[PDB]
Amino acid sequence: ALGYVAFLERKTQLAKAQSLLDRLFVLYPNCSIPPLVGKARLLMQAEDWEQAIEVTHRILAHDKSNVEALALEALYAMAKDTRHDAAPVRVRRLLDAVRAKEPRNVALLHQFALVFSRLAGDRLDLLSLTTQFSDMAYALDSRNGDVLCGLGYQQLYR
Repeated sequence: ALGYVAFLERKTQLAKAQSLLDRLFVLYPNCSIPPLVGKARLLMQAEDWEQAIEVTHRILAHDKSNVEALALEALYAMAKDTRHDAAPVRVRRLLDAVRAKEPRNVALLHQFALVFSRLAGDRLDLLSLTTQFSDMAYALDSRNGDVLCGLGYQQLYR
């Protein structure tokens, strides 16, 4: 159904797309992550970010230790919430989870390093944390020159 979800999300037939989502995590709450993040995916695609973080908190209820839940929350601290300044501690919570969740992935983590730092900006408390994101990207590989590029982009913002 996710292919049909992707089919309807591309077509922006979100009335039938979201109905497919709502009959996905209700019928399949055991899987939880694919449809509920998928609803949280669609909600911010329909720009319903205030709903998406509430879904994320519901996802956090099922499992707080999900990086995708902690990324969505840290995304909402950057997307819509005008209550930032606690965010460096909030993204640190996400920063701890990414330390243990992917100690194998070079390609995803390099993009994860440059993306989530570019969310933050010139906030040095964020910049101190988000550079450590590029540290693990540097930890797994450095011969791929994009790794020092994203870290250098942080050093560009440093």
